[PDB]
Parts: sequence; structure tokens; C-alpha cells
Amino acid sequence: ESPKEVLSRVQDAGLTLTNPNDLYWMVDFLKEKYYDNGDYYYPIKTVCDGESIDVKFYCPFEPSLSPHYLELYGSRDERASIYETTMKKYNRINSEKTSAICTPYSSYGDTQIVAYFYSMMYYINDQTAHLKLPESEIESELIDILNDDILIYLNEFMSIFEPEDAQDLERIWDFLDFYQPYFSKVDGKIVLDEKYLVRTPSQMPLIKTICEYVSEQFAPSKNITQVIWEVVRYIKGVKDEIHIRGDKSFTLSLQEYDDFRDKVTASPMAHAVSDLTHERFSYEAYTNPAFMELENRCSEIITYFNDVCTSDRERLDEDPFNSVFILMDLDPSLNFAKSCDVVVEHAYNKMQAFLKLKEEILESASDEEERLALARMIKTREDSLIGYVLHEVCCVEDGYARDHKPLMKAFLEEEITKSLAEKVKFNPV
Ligand SMILES: CC(C)=CCC/C(C)=C/CSP(=O)(O)OP(=O)(O)O
Ligand SMILES: [Mg+2]
Ligand SMILES: [Mn+2]
Repeated sequence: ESPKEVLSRVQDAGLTLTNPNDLYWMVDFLKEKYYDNGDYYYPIKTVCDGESIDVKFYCPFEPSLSPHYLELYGSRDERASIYETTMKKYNRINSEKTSAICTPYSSYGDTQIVAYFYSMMYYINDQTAHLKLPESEIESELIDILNDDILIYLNEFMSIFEPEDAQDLERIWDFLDFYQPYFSKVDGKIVLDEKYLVRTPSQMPLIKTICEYVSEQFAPSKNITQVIWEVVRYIKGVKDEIHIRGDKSFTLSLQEYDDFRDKVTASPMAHAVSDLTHERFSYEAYTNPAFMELENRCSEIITYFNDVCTSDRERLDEDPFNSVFILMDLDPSLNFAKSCDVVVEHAYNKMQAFLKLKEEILESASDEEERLALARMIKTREDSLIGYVLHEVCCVEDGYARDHKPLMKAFLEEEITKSLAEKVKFNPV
């Protein structure tokens, strides 16, 4: 469309998330107003316990939206039929918007597989959210189902894992930890004992769709051990969350919260698959201690941004898994607004630590092939950082985001109207 057509639509109907064209103009505006002016502080306007939350998320990476978002959104109904879900739940998760904005320069299939991985985390997280309820309402059968589901999900990723190097087989085997007694090494493959294939989990078609794509697109030609490794780390992290939530006694420090969030942010899974889509790729980076820390910083940055945006909803859930609430429990002088400011500052320092590790990792490269591979893999994680910022910024329609921000809807509609009008006036210059 032309800027004149969109300006007329915005002046009449405002900004929506149901018209997928609006998101292209929102991301384009955010790049022009902020990134293109050297301003890397993107506004977040929400509320928590009636307090005004008006902060800026620092991220100096180029904003972009996937060209496949139109087709991804146009096929959202057939994509949702894979899931056991209501459309209200599927619309709030909005994996089409998440993947398109965090994986902006990939093929249609390589973008959709990222949407599948993020949707897997959201549906498993919502199943784990039953433990948020007070103990008077927790059903043991649902916990039994959850514990059995993640073990069956884990085995389905094991069924597509047949590494060419026996050392990679031992890497996953030793990483199973408390899940190892359930599995056995049978002819170069890790197999769950058939005694434990008890049920068909509710989201098994989703997990089978993921494993089918990974085994058909990357397994014949690439080493998919890290994709399996990050899935094991995530599934183990979910088990740790079940243990903590099931105990109903949250005593995690901010450092322990970071260590836990390093496992369950799920973005390392999407990065592992996205790394296999580029020729510039170094599997040895996954065991580099500096690269592992860079991935941990990325997960914590996304966590802290999420903690600010989801604070009010999780406050009503009485969910203690939030750095805003952990800091308030430690410091009684902090309200929700002052605590969010501290979290935003922590996210800035983690971003500087991310950029410092980046410079050290690229300098430690042995040859040009390794340098270009490391730079490509770090760029993939930078795409997710700016992508998640804009993801929360562009929550402008209620029901199509986990945390609708009506103040951002008003702010973006007012600001994009002035920007589009300036485009129409100076046209065609
Ligand atoms: C969306 C992307 C790019 C990565 C994952 C970020 C993310 C929202 C992780 C889960 S945070 P968690 O508190 O577990 O979940 P919510 O209640 O905020 O939905
Ligand atoms: Mg949380
Ligand atoms: Mn959250």
C-alpha cells in the first residue's frame, strides 16, 4: 500500500493486529523514529497495580519484520488446527507475530518452525501455570499428565537424533541428568523405554510437526545435536519449575532466577534451529564458554523485558517468577514503578555484557571461516533481542497479545499518523 492509503485507514480505524499490513508500518515507523536517529531506547507504556510504568528498553539492533508475515498470518487458521486450543488462547500467544519479528530474514518454512518452537514453550508454560493456583485448587492428575507429557515430548526429539559423531551421542546422554534412568542407548540412539509411552499428550501433533521438520530439513546434512541439547535444557528447566512451583516456597535469589531463566526462555531452541539455516555456522561455538554466556545474557535480557511487560498480569496471578517482584521482596523501598526501573537498568547492563562478549568472541576466532560463522550466529541472537522489544511495543489490539498495552496503541496511533502524513506531503520526494 501507499502511505496515503494507510494514513486514511489509521485515521478511521486506528492500528490493529488483525490487519497484518499494519505491523509492517509499525516496525517501519519504529526504525525511522528511533534506530535511524541513533535513539536505541524504545518506549514501553503500561501499568502495574495502578502505577504508571513508563520506561525505555535499550536495544541498538536494526528493527525489521519478516516478508512472510502476510502469508504466515493468512494461514493462521490452518496452523492453529494442529493445536489443542481455543482461538482466544492461540490469538494471545500470536506465534505468527513473534516469529516474523524475531526471525525477519528467513524462508517461510524456517520462519514457521521458529513459530512452532515458541508456541511449544507457551503451551507447555500454560500447562505448567496450573501450579500457580493456590494449593486448594491444584489437581494432582494434571501434574501427573504434565510430568508424563514432557517425558514423552523429550523422547520424540530423541527419536530423530542419530548423530554421526559418537561424542555428540554422549553429550546428550550425560546431559539428561535426572531423566537418564528412563532412557537407554540402543544402536546409536537414545530411546525411552516403551513402558513409559503411557498416553498421547495434548500437543503431540505440534511436537511431531517440529521433529518432522527438523529431521527432514536439517538432519540429513547438518549436525542437529545443539537443537536436541537446547530441548533437553528446556525440558529439564520445566521440570525444575515444576519442583519450585510445587513447593510453594519461592526463595530464589536474583542470580538463581537468572540461572533458572537461562533454561526456560526457549529462545536458545529457536536460535539452534535458525543457526542451521545459514551456511556460516560453527557447531564448536556451543561449547565455547564465552558463547554460552552470550546466549545466557540474551535469555536474561528477554526475561527482564518480559518481566516488566507481564508484571501486572503475573501480580494478579501471584506469580513469584518475576525479577520485578524478586527485587521488591529484597528492597522494601521499591514500589512497582521503581522496581521496573531497576530491572530496565539491569537489562541495559546485560545488553552491555552481551556486546562485550560479542567483541571477545569475534576476536578469539581462529580463521575467517570461524569469524564469519560466529558473527552470523551472534547476529541471529541480536535479531531476537530487537525483535522481542518490538514484539512488546506493538501490542496494540486486545486479544492478540499476551499483554495488551492500550497506552502503546494510543501512542503509536498518534505518532504514526504524524509520520505517515509527512511521507504523503513530501511525496514523491
Ligand atoms: C517470544 C520470544 C522471542 C521468546 C520467549 C520469551 C518469553 C515470553 C518467555 C517466557 S516468559 P513466562 O513468564 O514464562 O511467560 P508469560 O507468563 O510472560 O507468558
Ligand atoms: Mg515469569
Ligand atoms: Mn512473564
